Amino acid sequence: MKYILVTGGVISGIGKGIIASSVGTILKSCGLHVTSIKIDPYINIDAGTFSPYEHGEVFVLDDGGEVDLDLGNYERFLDIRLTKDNNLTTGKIYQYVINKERKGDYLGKTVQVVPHITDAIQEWVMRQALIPVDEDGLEPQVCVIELGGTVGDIESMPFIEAFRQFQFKVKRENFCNIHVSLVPQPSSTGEQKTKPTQNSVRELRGLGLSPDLVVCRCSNPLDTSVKEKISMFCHVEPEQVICVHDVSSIYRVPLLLEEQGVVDYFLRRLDLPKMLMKWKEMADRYDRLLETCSIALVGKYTKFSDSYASVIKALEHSALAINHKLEIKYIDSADLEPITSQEEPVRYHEAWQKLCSAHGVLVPGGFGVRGTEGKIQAIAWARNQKKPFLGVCLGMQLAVVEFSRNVLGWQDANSTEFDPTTSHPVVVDMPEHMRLGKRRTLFQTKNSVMRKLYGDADYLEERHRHRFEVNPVWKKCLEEQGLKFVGQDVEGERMEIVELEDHPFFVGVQYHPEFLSRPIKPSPPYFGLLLASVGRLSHYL
Amino acid sequence: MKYILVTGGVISGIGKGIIASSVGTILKSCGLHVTSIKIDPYINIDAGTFSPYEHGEVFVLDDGGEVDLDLGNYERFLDIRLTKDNNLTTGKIYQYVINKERKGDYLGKTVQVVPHITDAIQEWVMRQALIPVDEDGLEPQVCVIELGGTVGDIESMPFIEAFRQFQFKVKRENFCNIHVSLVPQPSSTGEQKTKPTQNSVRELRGLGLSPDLVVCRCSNPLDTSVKEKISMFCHVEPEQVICVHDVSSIYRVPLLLEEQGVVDYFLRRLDLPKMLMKWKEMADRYDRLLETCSIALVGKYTKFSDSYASVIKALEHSALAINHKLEIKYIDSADLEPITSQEEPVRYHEAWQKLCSAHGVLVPGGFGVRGTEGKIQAIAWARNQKKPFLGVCLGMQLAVVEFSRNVLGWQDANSTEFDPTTSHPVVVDMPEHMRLGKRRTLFQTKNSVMRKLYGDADYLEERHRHRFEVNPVWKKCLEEQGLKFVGQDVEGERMEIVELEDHPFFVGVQYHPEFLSRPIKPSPPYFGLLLASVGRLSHYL
Amino acid sequence: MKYILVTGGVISGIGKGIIASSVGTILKSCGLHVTSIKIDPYINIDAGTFSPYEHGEVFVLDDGGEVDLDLGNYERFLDIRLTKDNNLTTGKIYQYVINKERKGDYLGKTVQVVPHITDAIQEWVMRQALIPVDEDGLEPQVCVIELGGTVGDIESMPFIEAFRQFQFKVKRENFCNIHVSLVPQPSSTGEQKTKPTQNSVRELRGLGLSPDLVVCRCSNPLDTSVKEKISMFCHVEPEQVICVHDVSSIYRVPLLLEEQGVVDYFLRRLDLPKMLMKWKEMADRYDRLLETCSIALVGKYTKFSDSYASVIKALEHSALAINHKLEIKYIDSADLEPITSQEEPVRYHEAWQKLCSAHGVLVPGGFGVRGTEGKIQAIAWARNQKKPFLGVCLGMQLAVVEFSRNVLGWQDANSTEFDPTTSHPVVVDMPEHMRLGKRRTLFQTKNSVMRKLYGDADYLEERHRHRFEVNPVWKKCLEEQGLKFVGQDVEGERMEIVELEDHPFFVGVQYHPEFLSRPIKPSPPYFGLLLASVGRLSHYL
Ligand SMILES: Nc1ccn([C@@H]2O[C@H](COP(=O)(O)OP(=O)(O)OP(=O)(O)O)[C@@H](O)[C@H]2O)c(=O)n1
Ligand SMILES: Nc1ccn([C@@H]2O[C@H](COP(=O)(O)OP(=O)(O)OP(=O)(O)O)[C@@H](O)[C@H]2O)c(=O)n1
Ligand SMILES: Nc1ccn([C@@H]2O[C@H](COP(=O)(O)OP(=O)(O)OP(=O)(O)O)[C@@H](O)[C@H]2O)c(=O)n1
Ligand SMILES: Nc1ccn([C@@H]2O[C@H](COP(=O)(O)OP(=O)(O)OP(=O)(O)O)[C@@H](O)[C@H]2O)c(=O)n1
Ligand SMILES: Nc1ccn([C@@H]2O[C@H](COP(=O)(O)OP(=O)(O)OP(=O)(O)O)[C@@H](O)[C@H]2O)c(=O)n1
Ligand SMILES: Nc1ccn([C@@H]2O[C@H](COP(=O)(O)OP(=O)(O)OP(=O)(O)O)[C@@H](O)[C@H]2O)c(=O)n1
Ligand SMILES: [Mg+2]
Ligand SMILES: [Mg+2]
Ligand SMILES: [Mg+2]
Ligand SMILES: [Mg+2]
Ligand SMILES: [Mg+2]
Ligand SMILES: [Mg+2]
Repeated sequence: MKYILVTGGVISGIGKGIIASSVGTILKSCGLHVTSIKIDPYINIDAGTFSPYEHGEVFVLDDGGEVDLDLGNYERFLDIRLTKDNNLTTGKIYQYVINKERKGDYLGKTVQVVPHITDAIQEWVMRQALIPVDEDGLEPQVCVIELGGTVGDIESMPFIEAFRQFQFKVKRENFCNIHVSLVPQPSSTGEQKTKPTQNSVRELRGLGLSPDLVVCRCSNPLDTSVKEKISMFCHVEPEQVICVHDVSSIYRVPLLLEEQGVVDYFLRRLDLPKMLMKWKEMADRYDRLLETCSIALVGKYTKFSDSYASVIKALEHSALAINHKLEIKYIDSADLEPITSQEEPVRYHEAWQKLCSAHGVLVPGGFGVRGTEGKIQAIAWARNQKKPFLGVCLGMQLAVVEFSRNVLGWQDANSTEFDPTTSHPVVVDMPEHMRLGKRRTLFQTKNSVMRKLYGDADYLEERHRHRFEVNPVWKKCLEEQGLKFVGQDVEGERMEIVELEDHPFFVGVQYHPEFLSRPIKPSPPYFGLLLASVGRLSHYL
Repeated sequence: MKYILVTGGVISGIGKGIIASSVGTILKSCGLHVTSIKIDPYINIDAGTFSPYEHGEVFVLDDGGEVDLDLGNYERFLDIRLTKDNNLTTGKIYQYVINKERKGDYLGKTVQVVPHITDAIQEWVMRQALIPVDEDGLEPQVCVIELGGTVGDIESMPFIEAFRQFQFKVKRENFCNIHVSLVPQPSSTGEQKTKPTQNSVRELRGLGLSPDLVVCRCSNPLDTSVKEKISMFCHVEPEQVICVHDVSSIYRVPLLLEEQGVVDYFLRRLDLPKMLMKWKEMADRYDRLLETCSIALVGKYTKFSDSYASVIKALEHSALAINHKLEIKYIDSADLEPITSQEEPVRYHEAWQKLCSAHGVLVPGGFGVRGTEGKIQAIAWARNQKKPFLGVCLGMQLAVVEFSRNVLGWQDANSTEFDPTTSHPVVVDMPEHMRLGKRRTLFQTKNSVMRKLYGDADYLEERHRHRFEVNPVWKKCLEEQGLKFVGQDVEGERMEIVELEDHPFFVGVQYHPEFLSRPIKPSPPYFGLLLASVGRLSHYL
Repeated sequence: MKYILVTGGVISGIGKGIIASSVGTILKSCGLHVTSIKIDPYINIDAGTFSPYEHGEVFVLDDGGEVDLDLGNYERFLDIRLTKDNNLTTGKIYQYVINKERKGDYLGKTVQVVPHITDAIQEWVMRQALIPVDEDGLEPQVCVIELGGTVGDIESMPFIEAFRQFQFKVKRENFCNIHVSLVPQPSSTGEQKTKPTQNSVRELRGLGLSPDLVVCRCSNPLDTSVKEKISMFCHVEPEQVICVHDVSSIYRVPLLLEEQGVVDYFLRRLDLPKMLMKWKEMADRYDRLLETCSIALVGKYTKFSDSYASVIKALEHSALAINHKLEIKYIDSADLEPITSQEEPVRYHEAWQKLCSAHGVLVPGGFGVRGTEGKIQAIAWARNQKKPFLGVCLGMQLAVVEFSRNVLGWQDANSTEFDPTTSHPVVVDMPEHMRLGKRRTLFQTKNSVMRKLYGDADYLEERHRHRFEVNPVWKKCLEEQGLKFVGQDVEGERMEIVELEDHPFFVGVQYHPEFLSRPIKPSPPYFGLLLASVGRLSHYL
């Protein structure tokens, strides 16, 4: 295999994630089988411990591995299936080496950072690079390693010392290093400054890695004088100082790297053996579209953005296929809840007008009681006014709660997550042993609109993250009315898809459809919500 | 509390362990309750994984914590009882923080090196400093922290960043830093060189700690010009550059630090509130004694020295109380074993002449078959020729094997560690649930010489590390002859001391008497071996 | 041209001068035209300001350039003629660039360290490398640059930044770097330590130079484990870690570098196109010779060694051609002076017995009054007792003072350097405009022994450094007796050689014969002193 390391310079927030994803995209565009690793030197073993209010969302892989945002960013740009240990937190390396120590797999010797922690990193990177990450099942040709933190941070030291040794145990024709740096342009004079990137390359070169390529993050483009001054102090030609100026959308970043010849460099620096034309047309569509559509996102985490990162990406990937300029109407369910009337009716009334003015409504997941009755009111409005609706994870469970509350007329109908004491308890904690990762789902009807949206095959494979399901005893009486349990687990144990037959478009799904969305192709539930929202669904079918 | 950090300069092997122990000794000599921490950034959780052939011996604390050599060095110089977590390996800090992460004791936040690993180090140091390490049961006044590795090693970075922050959360009147450096004197010119200690203090000062004291390791003493040149570049007065030249024994190092005023510095730098006169007389005795005694150490690990470090220290502490200049006659049991006659009888014959010329013989512990029949031949010689004998751990088990083999006449008598298939199996694996750490032992007779050596109290408290004991069924017939089981577990379950009544001095003990030896006072079994070896035991009693 | 840089690691005093001279010698031995530069970042323009009591001697080139010791060391090992600006003090570079600034040769721009001082260094090195330093008059193939100070010293920064840029403006096949490091072996454990050379290569690699070769200075040889540990951290193969252990004489150092394949490395690393057999035989002669000869060196600077460095080298180069193991009997002229009898006659009497027991006597140069009458007493003894004598510079002037004082009977005869007030003033300040550098000398007789020693050609070319000469008015009457002015300036203006015809060997020369001495061939005056001292001169002629 060939390996590319991406390292960070002056600060974090220079965009290593979009550069590593773009390097993966331009290499994928050559017909190479690319793979990726995210190294991120925090102590957490996996993302399942993270608070979604604080860190942003938790991504889910086919394994049921709960992982950081940036592996979803790799799956979206590279079009691949990743594995739980292509995320390489430092806490996993220390736990792995400690377990070998306590078992005596090191034979009574003192176990040490540079001979052993630093060697487990090199073994893990070789091991996780060879696995078949592509849907063809082939062993990959090139691995892109992104290293989190910045050079000279003490958290990065085990990994930079591992890659210092790595570039010799794989020969130099098989290992390459990209350095990303800030190039300031202070408003006091408007001159572009190379001084902090000279220090950053002196530090990386002192730790024993030389940049094969230096990538400069700045607002305006680099001039000729700055590319020559960086070439002098960083020991790279003027042609190997790359510029990443600001652009209208992330889809242009692969195109900057192609037009600056970064692909024509790696196909000689690593002696390696189009998709970007679709990517260029997609980038031009995003810029030129003006006709607009607005979707209500009714969610408790809306005090931060990246708590819904894959959902808003899946909507955006659908909106470009719909050829409409999307607006997210963010709504906090705790404002929409009736109780806001007892503190300030203006915040209640605007949460309602933000919903009522939307072309359609979406209910995303997220555990715990806060704002849950506000989601029941959003669903009740969506069913009563017949504006199009989707619910994912909790959005399905809350749809059967609203239908049982208002259509079956059970005034105390609730899930046993929010209150175990009610009569008619319609949803219950039903362990799989949590239902996590890839699982099969079977269609139990031919009549469903969701069946047509998935391309009319008899089964799905989708990614789950839940423990609560609809009660089999109340399920009997719910299907006597307009609510249809369209899709189920492999011998009918658990409800996976629900649809309302009386309504233009109203559905719930137990899984997360957002993780399987891609820039070239949206996942069917979100594309169905937008097709119904612009009213074109009946023409599309 | 007050804290003193000891940090290492140009190389390891400059003697931080003897400097940190000497700083502890001069502070103990002021009437302060001192305590110590050894930080050692290898990944091993505790010493129980170490091979004794490769790392040297495993030390045992009252807890049954298996720990590194340097906590035994602290117990010997400071005269204290340490706890298993006054050894602070980096693998324990990462396992501690990973366990808090996987439990959710960090509330969904990303867990990170500088905010969290670096803070668990500061919490652990405050927590383990306050515990009552003295036999008076009092909370200590000053903690000496020794940091393993050297400044600028990547393994040291979490700990130097922890102490960078620590010196502010405890105020400056409560934290102090000693730096130990090499001062080369190359034979090409014979001038003393300060250049590598100037770089070492620039690096430590860049990581955010300033030396309060610089200690120079060199062969000859420092001159006035070098103390002034170090004072200029290291920002310490000429009076705070300390010299540690070569000396005849470790007992002089506390005396170098007193005569250079290091105690008169800390009692002002830390605003803190004799034993060294006994230490000075002990150091002069070691130098002036010329009458000599030689002891055979019959042991499988003798291809290295520090595999018996506490045993040879306990013999040396006894030899100064005996007023004789000791010789260790090291013997490999695998050379002494009869089988050497089938490869080269010269190596067999010299192993025998090294034994036969000794004034007494000692059998130390260590698991596995290698050379075990050679120890049976050493014990058989010691019983037959009536030269004085001690066995510790295996040395007791092998003494009852030899006595049952040759006196009871059982030609296949063996332990079930070495062969489970024999008739008359005299020793068996008898779990305590391994018998580890401090335990009580009771005397079952008044007639024993070992009872008189321990000062004629009815019980012992001693440190164990074993799983094999004498069979209760064969024990019955062994005491019909000259072999006496002098001492036992608290209701007679297990045999702890054995003595032979027919012999000038021949004993076995199940515990490790060496860990309770001190420079001022040897532990009784080794003092008994030497008193019998010089023939003075009968006069002493 | 090809360039080799020699850089210093952990301390100064590791022997860069003998390594750079040995690299020059093994390359000279291939038939390459080698040249050398000594860079030495002190502020002095040239050596003429130095006190010979404090810095050691001043060397003289053919130009009359007064230069540091280490260009004499290059002339001796490489067998070449150097030029005044192959010594590259930092004060010359700053004065050169300041003069271009004050003339306006930089066109009104701000003149700066990295664009301009750092570029004048690269221009000076290219300019002084191309000049014909060999006696064949050919342009050299390879330049050895030695850089004084150590890496990370602030004085070295302009030069390490110059060579960082230099390795790209000459292509990599034309520039190469040797790093010299200390490898300590502290007596506390006897293990060899690589840690300070790992830091030194991290620092040099951070300043932007990588070692092509690492040379380790240590007492004992390197083991296999240390060559592998240095190969890991320094990015050079185990075969490019070179060992320079201690040896009996400097003549073995070129042989260490050949047998470790350093010549077989540069002839591939630089793609470049025996003498060492004579060098090996010379090194074996120095070790095996046992028959001994002792020479009195009567000199005011004898409180230090390198104040006579070329004189004692010229004696040693003669002693190996004489096949005798030399002893230097150092004598201070101020002890030998009669006045010592008024403070302590023991120091006077031993200075006399040190002279009287010598096989011959030498009087070296050095301005000012101190001890001058003691030299007159040494010369008076040498003439009266007829032990063989040489005087150089002042030793000629003082010989005519002694001859005029005692043979012409002028009781106040003196030079006007020491007293201008006397009658019969025999030596006077006679400016050439000081007489410095290479000049011609003509023989004025066929009868001289010095003429036979120089190979009986009618003229000499020799190196001068003086301003006082014999008075032409007293010269008339001196040659009426046994004192003969053998050699003179090109039309008889100044006296250059004197000889006494009544004596076994007694001569004065105005020039410094020591600077033209070489290991393979001594200069004639010193070889004449030793041939007369062992009595073999009459057989040799
Ligand atoms: N292919 C990508 C890469 C990044 N992003 C988004 O861009 C933001 C962060 O960009 P990133 O490249 O990861 O830079 P930072 O996170 O700011 O900084 P870092 O280099 O440390 O990752 C996040 O919302 C991330 O989800 C994205 O939408 N698509
Ligand atoms: N001397 C330091 C300082 C910080 N960190 C690491 O820095 C990481 C966070 O990176 P970054 O956000 O770039 O550091 P900040 O201090 O937050 O820098 P900034 O203010 O620019 O955000 C943390 O996980 C922490 O372990 C480190 O290893 N060594
Ligand atoms: N109070 C002490 C301290 C040290 N030693 C012994 O001295 C040797 C090592 O000395 P030490 O001070 O620990 O220096 P090093 O181990 O060589 O190096 P370091 O500073 O890293 O510990 C070991 O045999 C150790 O047991 C001893 O007998 N008594
Ligand atoms: N931070 C420093 C310290 C010293 N020097 C230089 O060091 C040179 C002398 O080198 P060296 O003898 O090796 O330095 P010392 O301080 O004398 O080191 P040592 O004690 O080993 O002799 C001086 O000319 C001085 O300019 C420097 O440039 N920068
Ligand atoms: N070819 C050589 C080289 C050195 N020396 C002598 O060796 C001593 C110093 O050796 P050197 O190699 O120059 O090392 P140092 O001066 O000690 O240190 P440095 O590397 O800084 O020059 C001086 O007396 C010098 O004249 C010599 O006789 N012949
Ligand atoms: N860049 C490095 C190099 C080494 N180490 C640490 O160095 C420790 C051993 O210290 P030391 O013996 O002093 O290092 P050596 O390489 O063995 O140095 P030396 O050759 O002098 O023995 C190891 O545990 C290793 O983790 C480190 O952290 N960072
Ligand atoms: Mg990122
Ligand atoms: Mg500028
Ligand atoms: Mg130690
Ligand atoms: Mg110096
Ligand atoms: Mg030199
Ligand atoms: Mg080591």
